[PDB]
Amino acid sequence: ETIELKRGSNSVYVQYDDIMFFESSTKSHRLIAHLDNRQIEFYGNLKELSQLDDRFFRCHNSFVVNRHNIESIDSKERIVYFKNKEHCYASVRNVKKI
Repeated sequence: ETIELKRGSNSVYVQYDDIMFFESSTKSHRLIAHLDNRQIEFYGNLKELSQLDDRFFRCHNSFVVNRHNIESIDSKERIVYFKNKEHCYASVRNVKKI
């Protein structure tokens, strides 16, 4: 369950469940892997990442979440909470499918 996060000159290798979620941001050309203790930018695409494993799920245009690290979901406000206290958002379309 190892994923290579290509950073540029170097890669970081982490386990699937080290990842809370992946984020696309308009402020970077790189995606952001939200790990338990820090964020790491890397080159990738959300669609491909969602296909690596059933636990990964595209819940928003900007986010692919790791279901194994979800603590709770507020379906009304569409907020997804992770074990490390980070959150992301879910679209109306996908919130109930997470």
